[PDB]
Amino acid sequence: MHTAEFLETEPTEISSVLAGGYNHPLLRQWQSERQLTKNMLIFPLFISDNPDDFTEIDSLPNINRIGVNRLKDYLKPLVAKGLRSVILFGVPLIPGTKDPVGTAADDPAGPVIQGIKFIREYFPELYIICDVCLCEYTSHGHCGVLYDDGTINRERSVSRLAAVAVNYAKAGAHCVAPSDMIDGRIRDIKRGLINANLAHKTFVLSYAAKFSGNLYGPFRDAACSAPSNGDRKCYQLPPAGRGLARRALERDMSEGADGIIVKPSTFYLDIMRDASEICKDLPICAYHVSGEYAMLHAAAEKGVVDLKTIAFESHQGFLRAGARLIITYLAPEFLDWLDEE
Amino acid sequence: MHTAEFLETEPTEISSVLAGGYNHPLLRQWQSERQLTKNMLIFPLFISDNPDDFTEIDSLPNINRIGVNRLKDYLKPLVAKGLRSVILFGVPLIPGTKDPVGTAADDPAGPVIQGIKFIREYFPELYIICDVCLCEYTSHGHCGVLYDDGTINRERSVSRLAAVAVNYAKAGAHCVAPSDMIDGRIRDIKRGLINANLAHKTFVLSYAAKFSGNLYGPFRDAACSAPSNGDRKCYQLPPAGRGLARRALERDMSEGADGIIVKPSTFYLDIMRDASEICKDLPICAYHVSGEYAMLHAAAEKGVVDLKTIAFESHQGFLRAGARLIITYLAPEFLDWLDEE
Amino acid sequence: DDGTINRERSVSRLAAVAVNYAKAGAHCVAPSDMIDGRIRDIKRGLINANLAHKTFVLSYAAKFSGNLYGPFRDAACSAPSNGDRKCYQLPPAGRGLARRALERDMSEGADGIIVKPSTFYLDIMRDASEICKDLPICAYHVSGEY
Amino acid sequence: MHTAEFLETEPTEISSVLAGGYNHPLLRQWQSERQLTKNMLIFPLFISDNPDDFTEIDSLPNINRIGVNRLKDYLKPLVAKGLRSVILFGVPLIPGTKDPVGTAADDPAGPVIQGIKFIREYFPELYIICDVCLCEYTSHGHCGVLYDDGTINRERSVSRLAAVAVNYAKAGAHCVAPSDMIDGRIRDIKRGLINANLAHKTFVLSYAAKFSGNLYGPFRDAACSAPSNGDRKCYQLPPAGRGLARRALERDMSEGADGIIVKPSTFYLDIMRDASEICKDLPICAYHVSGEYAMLHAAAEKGVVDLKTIAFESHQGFLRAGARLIITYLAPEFLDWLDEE
Ligand SMILES: *C(C[NH3+])CCC(=O)O
Ligand SMILES: *C(C[NH3+])CCC(=O)O
Ligand SMILES: *C(C[NH3+])CCC(=O)O
Ligand SMILES: *C(C[NH3+])CCC(=O)O
Ligand SMILES: [Zn+2]
Ligand SMILES: [Zn+2]
Ligand SMILES: [Zn+2]
Repeated sequence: MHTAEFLETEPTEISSVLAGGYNHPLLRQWQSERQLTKNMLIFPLFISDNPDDFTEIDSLPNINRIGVNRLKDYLKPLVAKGLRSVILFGVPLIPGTKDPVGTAADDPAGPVIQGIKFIREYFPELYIICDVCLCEYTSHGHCGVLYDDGTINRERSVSRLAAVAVNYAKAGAHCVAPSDMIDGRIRDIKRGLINANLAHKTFVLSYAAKFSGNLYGPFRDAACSAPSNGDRKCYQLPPAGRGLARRALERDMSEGADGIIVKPSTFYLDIMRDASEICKDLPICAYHVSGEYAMLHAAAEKGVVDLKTIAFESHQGFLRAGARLIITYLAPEFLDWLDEE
Repeated sequence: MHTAEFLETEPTEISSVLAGGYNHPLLRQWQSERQLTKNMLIFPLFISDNPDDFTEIDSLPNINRIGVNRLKDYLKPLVAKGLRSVILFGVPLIPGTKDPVGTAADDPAGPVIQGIKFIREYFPELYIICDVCLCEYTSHGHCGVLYDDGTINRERSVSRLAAVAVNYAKAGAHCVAPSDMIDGRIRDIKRGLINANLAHKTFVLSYAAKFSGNLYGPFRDAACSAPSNGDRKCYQLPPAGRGLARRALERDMSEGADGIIVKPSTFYLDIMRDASEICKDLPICAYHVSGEYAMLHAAAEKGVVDLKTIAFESHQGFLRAGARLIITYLAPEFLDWLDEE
Repeated sequence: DDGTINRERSVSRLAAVAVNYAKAGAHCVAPSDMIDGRIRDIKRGLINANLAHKTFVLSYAAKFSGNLYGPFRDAACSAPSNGDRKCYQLPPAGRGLARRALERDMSEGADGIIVKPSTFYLDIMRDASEICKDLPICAYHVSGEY
Repeated sequence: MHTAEFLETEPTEISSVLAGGYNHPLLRQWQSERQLTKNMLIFPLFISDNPDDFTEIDSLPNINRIGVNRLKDYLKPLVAKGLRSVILFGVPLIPGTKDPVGTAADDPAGPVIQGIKFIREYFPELYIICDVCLCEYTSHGHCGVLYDDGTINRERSVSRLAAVAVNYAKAGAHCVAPSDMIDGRIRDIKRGLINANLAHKTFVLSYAAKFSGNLYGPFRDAACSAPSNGDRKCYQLPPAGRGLARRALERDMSEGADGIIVKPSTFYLDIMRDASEICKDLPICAYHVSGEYAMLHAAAEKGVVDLKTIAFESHQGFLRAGARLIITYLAPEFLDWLDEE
């Protein structure tokens, strides 16, 4: 009948034997080129012009639109658990705010700058990052200033963005993160900070490789940033554009970025590895975007994976691929989990 | 009052201007270093020893355990839509099959070899890949033969695996895909095919970088491959082990792999990029595993993403990262979609 | 008999000691002898003893001779008898020899490497970070440095 | 009972055998990629505006603050033992010297320029290097000119530094060594030497990688350069900043450095190796700083190490790491020791 056949084998070659390096729990930690720590985390905040706001963004599980009067009580526990950094997005809902050139983006009475002043006053040790763009402030929902045919106007757009970024830094932001993907905007932002005598204390964290695709969903609600007039494929990178992403990384580093962000993260880990070579002397940041985070939550409550397990697997994923910073909506969860681990 | 500030800007530098390369639909195709085609797809089949089986694997949406009498009617439409390759997994349910050394893995009456004979007879132009391992055939559910303390026995395990692989090739498999991750098994499998005069017609497709983690869920059901006695962390690579993965890629190529598989895929795209350098002269394959595929389905029916959109985004992801082959449960969907695209 | 090291018996003896520690329950062996080829034999011994799959070989692949070992010799009563350890400890200027020793021990089965001493040899750690980029690199802060 | 076990061994592999290259005293010299010679040494001098000064700097064993009338008798034996180079630091103690913009840094009556004129007259074959900075000449003790909030003013600072450096070269310095670490100062210094027709005979030796930390102690006394208003962490590099150091090396070479200094030395040898690649076509200099040198002396008189032995070990360390020049307070000792060795 049928029995187990065993082939005649040669002595073991040393070259074959990898197992001595990962047979114990502590070893699978020795095997990581970087470990996750609390100060690596950056938590997004969506700031309302309604100062009493604390509204659920139904598309973005466990995250709300908060106003300045409710921020202190929100951030206090977070800071106590070790949160070191926030990335501000403003969501101004008061009618008549939005205009073709994003005027309210750097309105001193606006949610972002008020947010910056609040946080500097009440949490002076908190590192403040501001998203720099016009899409939450424009009428058409696009990231820049447009010509009449609805295409982006590079020159006015970047001239406007430089202004907004410097104005955030003037207000007290420690770092500006331009998310517009419009050609050459980092040069102009850097030049504006230099002219304003702020380049020596403002970190330019460029979304240098921000891709177009199906993972932005939950955010647009969180920011009411739904476009008007077509899609953002003419400046967001196309998912297959590795070459364009490599050139964008090189470009933004040349134009003054102190750091770079790759967005989305899990679906673009190879681009993070690319970045780890091109921008080896710069901090690389992963942005765990709303669709990725929401995907994890859905699969979890469907029983496909465990939330905390897949959270650690994916965020360890970022560090493996070369990131040393992480923008994530699971930051509250990790400030808890990292005490145990 | 507050008006839009525009900073004084310099003339545009040519170095800044990337947009001329991706302003049109056809360009975002010109920008891909590889495009998805039908012959890149590899579809898994789970073959039952019940020849009348066509049972839903509830954890793996739209995929079933099929028996040989139902295979012809299943594969016929698939081949007609262009399917060129299958990867066989056997799921023997007849009691008393499973034994400590995986005896039934290469049982000529078993689902795999019967599957191989059926497919060679009825679909002679179909390229047949067989998963090579012992976990579906053992009592303890582990991928190899174990010592008494329950650790893996490298020597007997690899001696057994070499045998199974050669026996599949003797039966008519065109390609063997060892998924065991046990040190040096590719050398012995290659040596066995050479001794059996089959090395010249058998492709060795090594799971050279197969990682441990939370994404295997739905499969274990599909294959009834749930472990017994602890976890597979002592041979599956640990999620952070980039160094170990790089060494495993080099090793399996040195030991005779004609191609390599990275598994899982989306959560490990950086490893695919790593592989694209180390194994630049070899075909690289992505395995879209049951948990990843099930995650896409869940998020989709939750409204987070669109199924076909995120399917193309992720599978384009594999090609961008350097894969030129794709094992995926969405192969039926893509044989349809690629006609349009 | 002339007091030089005997490579063959030395390494045959070391392989034995290392495997015996692993047999006793050590998770990792760290050979600090710097005698040519000892990692191959230790690896081969663990393989023959069926322990290579659970024993990490952490080689002192770049251990240098010099003035920083002082306090240890007391701690271990390891003061030499018959000359110095310059014929196997690497000479402080031997960057080339250190690079070759790193490559060699990785080829012979090290799962990890140690550079010793540490602060005075940081450039060798950087060297190691390239040669042994896929392996854990360990610094030993030795008794004289501390 | 317990006897010595010897395992069965294989024949020796040639690949294992390194020992044939270092079994003799002469070989451990053949093994060095560079040997220490006398002309590699650079000796610091701290020049007093009291011309009769010869005051012990208690924190810096065996080194004094000397005035011009005592310099000839000090330098004469040194030159006779082979000293080829000095690096001048001025320590002006006459009250009312120090002012917010470092006015006295290039005072023709000041210790540095007087020192330059003395040495050119009395030791015309001596190569003169001058430290270029403002910290010994300012009221606040900082290395540059500051805005009102106490941060550094890049533009005036570098405009001032360029002036000081050119003025030293005008006085007769052969080399300028800017130690300020303020962004872009090498460009302006180079441009100033070019405009003054001195770029063709003035070596720019940039402290391109000068790190912040705990090793500067003994110097601050030697130079009375103790800060006022916080710390120098906003321009000195942070100890972990390898990326910033690599970029600073590239930058200063691009801006005109003919050579670079890494400071401190022993605790930063990996940065010297980094520099040996980035600046492979430039002389690399190690600065053995006051805290490192004082640490050697303390450990020595505590019996932990032997002074001459650890001196040769560390300074050989610099050459191994890629330096070919050494600024050190042990230069008197080595001019003696190198005759024997
Ligand atoms: C990106 C804004 N710049 C964030 C999108 C998201 O969903 O997280
Ligand atoms: C891997 C079997 N070798 C497949 C796991 C899955 O879920 O697809
Ligand atoms: C090395 C023993 N292998 C340790 C020496 C010391 O002083 O730490
Ligand atoms: C550096 C002055 N640029 C010297 C500091 C020391 O202590 O040697
Ligand atoms: Zn935008
Ligand atoms: Zn298996
Ligand atoms: Zn200074």
